[PDB]
Amino acid sequence: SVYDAAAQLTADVKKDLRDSWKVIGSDKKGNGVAAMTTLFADNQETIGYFKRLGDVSQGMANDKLRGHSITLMYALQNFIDQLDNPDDLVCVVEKFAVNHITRKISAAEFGKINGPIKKVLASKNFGDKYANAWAKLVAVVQAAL
Amino acid sequence: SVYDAAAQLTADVKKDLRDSWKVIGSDKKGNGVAAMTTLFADNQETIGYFKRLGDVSQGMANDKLRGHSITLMYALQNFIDQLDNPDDLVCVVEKFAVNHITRKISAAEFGKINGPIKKVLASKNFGDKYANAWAKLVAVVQAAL
Ligand code: HEM
Ligand code: HEM
Repeated sequence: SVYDAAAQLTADVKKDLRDSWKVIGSDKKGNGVAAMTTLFADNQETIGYFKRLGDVSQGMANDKLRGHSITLMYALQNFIDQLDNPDDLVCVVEKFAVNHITRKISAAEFGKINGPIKKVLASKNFGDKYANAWAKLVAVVQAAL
Repeated sequence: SVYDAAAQLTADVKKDLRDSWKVIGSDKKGNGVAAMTTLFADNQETIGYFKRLGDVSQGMANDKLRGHSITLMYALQNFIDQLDNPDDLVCVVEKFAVNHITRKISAAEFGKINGPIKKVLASKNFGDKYANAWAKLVAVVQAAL
């Protein structure tokens, strides 16, 4: 359950999420687009869910993809800001899940974002310990789908 | 259209938006809920769009309403952060409008949020000058609906 998954965010996990976000979240447009382009490159099967975005290979030059990418980063910002209060983190995660559930995005499908995040982190010199921390946060969302 | 509305965001308007957000955005949960409960109190008919939230009379204590309220504030955070680049502001505003268009929320209906925002600003001692600035930001979104 989402309530049990949120309890998995231990002290050190929260600290690593914050320290890495301080860097990653500093360039929401660049890192957001990088995450999406990587998702579409490593998992082409997901492109179907984003038909409204148009030609996703244009990257930064595609206004719709750019708008979506920047916006995606503010959801992560939201999650990070709620780490201090589990009750708030949970209500924000379930709120976030509503539209993804409507789109029939499964926990397994959502988990495909882990790869892209790990690569963005690595490009900023954040290794496996950080990727694992982020996978735990993604797991809270997966529990709500 | 959205670009033209964005043109009404002059240097002084952006300055007042940023200065007031520095305060309003510092308590997203508190001010987000205040805005929503004020919307429901002054325009009860808008509750028709929020059946999923349940008993909105519970206010802050309602987890779904609290989740939505906090999340609403990150959309404004996004807008404020993109003020210095019209190209990014416009793509984020058009991205934001998509789900609201699907919900059949007209520009006139969306405009009902102006009163609640004006009241939230006044609670922090930000007068008409600031309320007018925010109405102009809301107008940019209205142009996309
Ligand atoms: C870290 C992971 C992710 C974050 C933070 C995220 C964030 C968001 C946000 C904030 C929105 C806009 C609000 C909404 O409509 O719900 C959105 C839209 C969307 N998301 Fe997610 N998302 C993530 C991963 C995914 C994945 C893995 C998929 C599909 C495999 C997905 C598919 C969608 C779709 C199709 C839209 C609508 C795109 C459009 O037409 O503009 N998301 N997401
Ligand atoms: C400055 C004003 C507003 C902001 C920043 C805002 C922000 C948001 C955000 C970020 C979401 C979540 C993503 C999505 O599903 O689109 C959302 C959802 C929603 N918004 Fe807006 N919104 C605003 C005003 C309004 C107004 C005035 C209405 C209707 C009178 C409205 C009705 C909705 C509804 C029904 C949802 C889904 C609620 C749920 O079931 O969780 N919004 N809005």
